[PDB]
Amino acid sequence: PGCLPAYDALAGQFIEASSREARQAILKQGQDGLSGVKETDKKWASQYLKIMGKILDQGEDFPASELARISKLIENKMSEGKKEELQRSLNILTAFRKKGAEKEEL
Repeated sequence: PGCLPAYDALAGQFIEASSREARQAILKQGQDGLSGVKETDKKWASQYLKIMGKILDQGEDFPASELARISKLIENKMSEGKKEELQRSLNILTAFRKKGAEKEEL
């Protein structure tokens, strides 16, 4: 459910973009193309656009700290449903940071 193909492409372009205004434009283009996304993946990508928006506002260490927080939540007395959602968030934020690593390599 997380780490969607479209999300990965948007995350890659998001990170590679230097200007914050350009990053906003990229998020807008994602929202524009969102309408062409399969509903099942559209509802997810919609949230993921908001997540990348939160990353932009809160800085590139936001998703890094959140990812660590997800790991901490996983290492706890969580339900099966909570664990699944945590793994979802893990894949989302890890995918972002993966594109960050690739961007740095480039």
